[PDB]
Amino acid sequence: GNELKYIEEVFKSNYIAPLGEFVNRFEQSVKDYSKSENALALNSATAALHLALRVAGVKQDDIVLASSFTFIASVAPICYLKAKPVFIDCDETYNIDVDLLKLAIKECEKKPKALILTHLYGNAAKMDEIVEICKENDIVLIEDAAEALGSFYKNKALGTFGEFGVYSYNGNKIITTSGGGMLIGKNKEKIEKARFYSTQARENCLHYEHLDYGYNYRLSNVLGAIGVAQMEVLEQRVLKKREIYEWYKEFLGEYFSFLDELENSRSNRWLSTALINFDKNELNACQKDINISQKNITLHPKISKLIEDLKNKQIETRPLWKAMHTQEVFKGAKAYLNGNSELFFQKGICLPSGTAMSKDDVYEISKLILKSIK
Amino acid sequence: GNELKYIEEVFKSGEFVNRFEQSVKDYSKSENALALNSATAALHLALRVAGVKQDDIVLASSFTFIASVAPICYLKAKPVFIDCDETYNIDVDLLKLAIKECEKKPKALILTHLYGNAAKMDEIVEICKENDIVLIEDAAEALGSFYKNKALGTFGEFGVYSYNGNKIITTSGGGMLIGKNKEKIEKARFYSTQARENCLHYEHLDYGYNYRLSNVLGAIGVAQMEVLEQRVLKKREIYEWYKEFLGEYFSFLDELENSRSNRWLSTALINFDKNELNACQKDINISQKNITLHPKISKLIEDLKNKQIETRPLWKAMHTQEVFKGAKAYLNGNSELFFQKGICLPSGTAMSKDDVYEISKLILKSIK
Repeated sequence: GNELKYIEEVFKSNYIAPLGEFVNRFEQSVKDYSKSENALALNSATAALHLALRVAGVKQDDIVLASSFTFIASVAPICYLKAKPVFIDCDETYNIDVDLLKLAIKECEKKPKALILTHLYGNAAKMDEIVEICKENDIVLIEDAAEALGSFYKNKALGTFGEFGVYSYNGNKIITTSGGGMLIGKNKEKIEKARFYSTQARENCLHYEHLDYGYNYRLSNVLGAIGVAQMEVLEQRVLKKREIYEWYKEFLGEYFSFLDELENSRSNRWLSTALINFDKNELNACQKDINISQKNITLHPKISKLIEDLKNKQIETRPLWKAMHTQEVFKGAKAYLNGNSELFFQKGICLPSGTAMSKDDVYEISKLILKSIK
Repeated sequence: GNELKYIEEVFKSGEFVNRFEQSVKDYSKSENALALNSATAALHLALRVAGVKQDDIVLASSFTFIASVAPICYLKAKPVFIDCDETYNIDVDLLKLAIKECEKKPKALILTHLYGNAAKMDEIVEICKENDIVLIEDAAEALGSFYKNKALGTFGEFGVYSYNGNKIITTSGGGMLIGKNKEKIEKARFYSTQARENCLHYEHLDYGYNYRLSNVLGAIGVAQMEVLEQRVLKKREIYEWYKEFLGEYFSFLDELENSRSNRWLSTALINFDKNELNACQKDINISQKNITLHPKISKLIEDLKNKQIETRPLWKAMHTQEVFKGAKAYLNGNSELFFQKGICLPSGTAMSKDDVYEISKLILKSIK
């Protein structure tokens, strides 16, 4: 990667070059790749979502639809604005279920202002249906594509379907090497309003004049440099991720279920995932609405053992996301369940997916996993 | 400058984020440090861990940068701005008056140490203690500044440091939250990473943010801390050179006795005398206010710009900003006076005595 090279350039030419050179190049690279006409490099994907919600007009007490089977970072922005989240279970793609979504919009006494749709693990959600549903209901679509950069739906890049899209670049570890998020959107004015907010809402004056208040969300040039370096190898990395996914499927497909991506869609498989002792006939066990209360979810015996054994072999595997509708933080919020995300947590396993891995690495891991489940 | 060296190490493989926090603790003597994305984020978390809730009152410096007070808005708390004294910081009497007149007890005070200058800490610390007001020091521009040999930022329950100026887009980024209570600081740390419970899976009792600094920027922060003292000393030299060459027509207000301003940015006042201080005492319901720069200041800025030399007006007080329309502010007329007669001068540490002299020459020619 050109990370070091680019960072050296930042330091060396800082004294003479145009402002935010690499931030500008980072945004352009994302536009070229996604085909979005607007891009804003920010501190994180959470910050991108926060600005999207705000420029979309979300206010305290407004209703915002969201995926239950996701990472809290995708929905916390709803709390920042003191809006109310309504969670929806997922389907066979790991994303928001069409049926449950329609049911929720219908039974909502107050019409939701927007929907934050997560493309979990890089998988595309059923976009044609969801896009239409949001259009027919005057709901702003905000795509949480934090882990879906490189994923496509019918030759269209995830993130370009809604009014706003958000990409992330450095995984979910508590501390990472780099950081940053990119907010993209259809409306130039709205994206530029967000740009305005990302730098403390300064009016164009000789001194500091403020008609509104903003934030400190603008990405730095050093991280923008890393972003350009990462975008340069994105495609190659996505192909490698899918190679890794296909190898796992090849070595474990007998005992684990690897749910297919939508036809005419290309999941970036940013993280390989699989389900043990699973059958599609287990999906949609129920269809009920609830008021959230905390609940633990018991891991399938083979999964907890799998995680433990591979751990003693120095291989890191993890359970899938724990649905928001089971989290204490969202106690009292409305949620629609079909039982799918809890089943996925129960039988799911998240596998090592670093692109530096060779087929042998993926093979040794697969052998250890097979040895553990039998 | 170890930036590249450290960054290179980062790539060859949060080591540096931890080191960055340690370096701040070693420098400031604080027992707790938390590396974040920005100073604004640091202030945000300080206010939250402090217990500030919607509609609570938070006292704050009027003569400051909005980044310092936006956090109050984030929590939907109500700001009460206070004018400054001769240090550029919150005036002691206006602070007491504001406290005496508050409908209810303010939860906290965000005290800015403007341009690195120390505020009257013995008095303010006492005032906050006696009134049970959480003191949060906005030392964004004051890292390296001291009050009676004690580092600014370590007097309040919470302190905040920034590292890369306010250019709309900077090379690096970062902020540091320090504090006296380990538990409060660790709660902030908990919040800075999406409020994750320490479990294999993701469990949440509360919601948090993505405010944690990256390892790359942490490495840069370490490099910056290692040369901070050398920088401060140079900033102070530069300040003295300006006073030496411009002292005749510009006033360079002294730092508090026994204190040490890091003079991160050299500022001066034209045609000014201590006698015009505290000229307009009153409190208002904030309304946007346009303040015309002193003729010579606006001209000075224009002339230097023609010479490719950047200078800027001083901060425009919050009590004159439209965004805070309606909010209360206790004034004495100082921050507005400083705005009309003030100038922020080039303060790069790479500047030699000759460079400052030449810049001073152009200035003297501008004001003739």
